[PDB]
Amino acid sequence: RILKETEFKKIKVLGSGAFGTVYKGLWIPEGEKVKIPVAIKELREATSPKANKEILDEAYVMASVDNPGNPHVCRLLGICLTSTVQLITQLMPFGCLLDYVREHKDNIGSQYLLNWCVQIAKGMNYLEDRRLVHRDLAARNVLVKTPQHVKITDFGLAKLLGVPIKWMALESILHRIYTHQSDVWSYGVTVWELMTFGSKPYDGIPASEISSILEKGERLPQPPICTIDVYMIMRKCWMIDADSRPKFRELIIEFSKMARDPQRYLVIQGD
Ligand SMILES: *CCC(=O)N1CC(n2cc(-c3ccncc3)c(-c3cccc(NC(=O)c4cn(C5CC5)cn4)c3)n2)C1
Repeated sequence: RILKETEFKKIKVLGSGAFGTVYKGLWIPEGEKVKIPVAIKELREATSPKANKEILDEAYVMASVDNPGNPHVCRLLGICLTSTVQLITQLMPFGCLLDYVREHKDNIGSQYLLNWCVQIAKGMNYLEDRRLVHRDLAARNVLVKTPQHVKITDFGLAKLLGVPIKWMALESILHRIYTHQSDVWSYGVTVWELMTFGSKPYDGIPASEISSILEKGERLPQPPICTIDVYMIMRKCWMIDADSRPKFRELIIEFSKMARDPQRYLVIQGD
């Protein structure tokens, strides 16, 4: 869908960063009498070295991922090209999962945390089936539609417009190699962020020192709520050998087994 600036309106500002700005807005599709609540992401201008017609063609090839789609992967509703690129998707009212876990710390039970792990692995498995590599999986790029339904966003957005060292696999930090097995490493880091209720990975350690710390065998610590069964899964996502890391289909099954008896795998004061 190519959107005209008159089809949508930016009401409030939801987020802001170097990437650009996210707006909570409204969209009235052309020839329809309905107003759909959406989120508009206005990316930073002159970021990409590509023409508008080149970006548009590549985003149309990439949006083929909305077909047949997955419930745990965001659908790109529309794109609007002016001086900036504007991405329009359905509004996710609870924000990102990074903020959600930090704000509801003492109210999240083991059942929720394990279900989120399952849902993220389901969305990632789908992206792997469509052969699209995310490149930026993190708890900040997981959106909360409802506390029981989460979705992955910003997949392939970096590739579309030709740097999170603390979420990158060793081969991505050293050789800029981005496969589905490096997305597994990022997934392990993401799971650690949910398990620690939004802690920042390797806090204080400069990004410049991450690759040397990884080669010494140092990994993210074992979160207080994780039994060794859950920590071993994350620890396997951070292996040096990419092909030995688990697959998204194995992670869905492992975390589904854990979500069937959650108090056995996660120890939370409140369950
Ligand atoms: C919580 C951390 C934070 O501040 N972040 C900003 C970023 N974020 C949030 C949203 C969003 C908020 C509310 N409701 C929905 C989304 C977005 C966002 C907005 C619009 C569009 C997107 N992404 C895409 O449209 C898109 C397209 N692709 C592929 C075709 C290339 C991938 N993603 C995201 N961003 C989290």
